[PDB]
Amino acid sequence: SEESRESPAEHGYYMPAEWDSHAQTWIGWPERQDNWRHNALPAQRVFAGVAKAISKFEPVTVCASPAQWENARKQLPEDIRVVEMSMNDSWFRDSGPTFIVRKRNIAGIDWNFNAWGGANDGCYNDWSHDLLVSRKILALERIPRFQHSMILEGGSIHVDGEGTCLVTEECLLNKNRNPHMSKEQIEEELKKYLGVQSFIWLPRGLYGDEDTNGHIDNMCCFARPGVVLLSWTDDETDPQYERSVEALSVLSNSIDARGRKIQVIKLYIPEPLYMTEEESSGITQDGEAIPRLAGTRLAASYVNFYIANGGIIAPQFGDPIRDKEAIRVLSDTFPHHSVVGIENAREIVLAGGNIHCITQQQPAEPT
Ligand SMILES: [Cl-]
Ligand SMILES: [Cl-]
Ligand SMILES: [Cl-]
Ligand SMILES: [Mg+2]
Ligand code: NA
Ligand code: NA
Ligand code: NA
Repeated sequence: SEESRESPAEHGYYMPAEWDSHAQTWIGWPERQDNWRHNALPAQRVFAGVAKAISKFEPVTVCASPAQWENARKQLPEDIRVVEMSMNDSWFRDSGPTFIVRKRNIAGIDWNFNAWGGANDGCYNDWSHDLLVSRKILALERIPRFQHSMILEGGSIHVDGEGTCLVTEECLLNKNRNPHMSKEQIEEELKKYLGVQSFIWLPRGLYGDEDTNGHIDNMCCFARPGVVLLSWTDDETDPQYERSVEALSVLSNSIDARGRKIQVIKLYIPEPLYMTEEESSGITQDGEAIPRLAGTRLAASYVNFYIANGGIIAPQFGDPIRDKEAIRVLSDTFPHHSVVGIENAREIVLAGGNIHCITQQQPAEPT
């Protein structure tokens, strides 16, 4: 697939910050038995709970496969729209479109996609349906579409809506993504497509986040211009510690696109979590996806929350201090939003991501 003849930036578009006004949220529906234990049922109920929480703030559409449409329609309240859509898995932060707006005044970017690392390093062996998800979503809404040839997922990029793009090297410079492109070329395309002017490159993402090779959205995100929330631990024996300290070092020497120094709020990860034998035993091995093994360190961070209209939808991992700390810190950081916790978010992390990874915001169209 080739590139649109003109970029978003050439038409005045840019990607707004996640905390700007939404028209709705898009979410996919999990099903594949070699990624979601017990026929996906525990995860489906958590997805449904996330969708329902977001629906209290703004409209939601859930997309479910032909096989699943009736199941999703039963499991979701009636004010959530459910539409039929083929997909190889349910991570719409990554396979869905990255919306852009201008002051038609909304468009969507359809990045190329390879299941987070392709034939030799990706999470499953067929992403043919996933390749059409963005086209189908934008067609459903009648929103124009820019197409890129470069591989990218929405979970790998974060913006402040003021010209800054926060990314990780571990992901976007990985040879499993766009090995034909340099760092500078990748920057130029993101300027052209996101409407950004400058970058903050963290070297690495969250420890344990092998699915995505260190997506930024599981490591660090903006809370508002000039302020980030960073996954943190004080425990020097956790391999997360050296990643967090290194990110802190970079951020505390970083300037945003408008010349601000970055202030960092630490958001402590839960006490380390590991997949149980009982969890792993509910997952099939059909030779189509990466294995899910007992003992794996879960890539769990409260940074993988989602911002909706007046709501923050945050994971809860069962940790008897870090869950409530995360709710408090987020409540203080977003004092005009209601902070909602989602219990059993572990069910999503077992499969490689969390709340932010299963959502994709559709901005309100400026008038
Ligand atoms: Cl209800
Ligand atoms: Cl400011
Ligand atoms: Cl694993
Ligand atoms: Mg795409
Ligand atoms: Na892991
Ligand atoms: Na990967
Ligand atoms: Na063990």
